[PDB]
Amino acid sequence: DDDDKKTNWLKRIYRVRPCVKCKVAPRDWKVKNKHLRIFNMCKTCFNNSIDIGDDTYHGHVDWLMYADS
Amino acid sequence: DDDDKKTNWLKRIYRVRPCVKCKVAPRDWKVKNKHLRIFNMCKTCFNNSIDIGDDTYHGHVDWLMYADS
Ligand SMILES: Nc1ncnc2c1ncn2[C@@H]1O[C@H](COP(=O)(O)OP(=O)(O)OP(=O)(O)O)[C@@H](O)[C@H]1O
Ligand SMILES: Nc1ncnc2c1ncn2[C@@H]1O[C@H](COP(=O)(O)OP(=O)(O)OP(=O)(O)O)[C@@H](O)[C@H]1O
Ligand SMILES: [Cl-]
Ligand SMILES: [Zn+2]
Ligand SMILES: [Zn+2]
Repeated sequence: DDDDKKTNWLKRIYRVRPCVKCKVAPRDWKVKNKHLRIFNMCKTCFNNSIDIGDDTYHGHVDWLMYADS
Repeated sequence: DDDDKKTNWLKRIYRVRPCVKCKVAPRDWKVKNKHLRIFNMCKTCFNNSIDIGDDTYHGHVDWLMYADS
């Protein structure tokens, strides 16, 4: 089933690329109607970046949650 | 840059999962406005499936080509 190919992919994408900053915690993320937005950092590193004044790692990547658009 | 994260991902997704049927040739694919549709089979196995009467591997998965939706 094609939606499952998509879901296993998103499951893998999320598991193997941790927070770009601490390199260990997994990323923050939210559901965005029909997309999964994976943020670049976990919530702790993100809050921290604001406090330290660094916006270098700010961002996200959206993923369609279904096989067909 | 976030679009590059998306592009490298799509580049990897395409490289490491070959045709579901011959398991060696890479998949057929087309650009679909703002999505990349990766088909399940290469063109040769797909044409062949029609000739043999097998629709088991027919399908695709669409991928947003950008980081933001
Ligand atoms: N955990 C995080 N890691 C990296 N960047 C983040 C994280 N959380 C938010 N950002 C980024 O901070 C910038 C401003 O964040 P913002 O919360 O506006 O994103 P958003 O998903 O649009 O939320 P909202 O819809 O509430 O504005 C955006 O680029 C967002 O990608
Ligand atoms: N190379 C392929 N491997 C697997 N399935 C395919 C392949 N090519 C087409 N199909 C599938 O065959 C079914 C009918 O194909 P079709 O060509 O209608 O797809 P399509 O991208 O909608 O093309 P069109 O817009 O011309 O109809 C669809 O499920 C499509 O996913
Ligand atoms: Cl996607
Ligand atoms: Zn972190
Ligand atoms: Zn094949």
